[PDB]
Amino acid sequence: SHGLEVGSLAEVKPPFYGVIRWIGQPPGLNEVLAGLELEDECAGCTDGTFRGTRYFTCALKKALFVKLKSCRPDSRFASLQPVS
Repeated sequence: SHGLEVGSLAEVKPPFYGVIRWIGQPPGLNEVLAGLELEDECAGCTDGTFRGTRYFTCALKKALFVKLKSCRPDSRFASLQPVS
């Protein structure tokens, strides 16, 4: 959504911020998910696994899986203009 890819800085509007580490469609779902690596550990978060299956690897308790169509480029950085 909006040309998000792995490595993109994303936002899921209290907005959450994470870097997309994985995009795909787990078995059982009919929608594409983004697996986000968040900056800090979070309660309902894994180390890159979703419903038991591993999709990427990150530090303990930093992986959050959401619907890709719920993601937007991280607005904190979207307005950043370059040097001249």
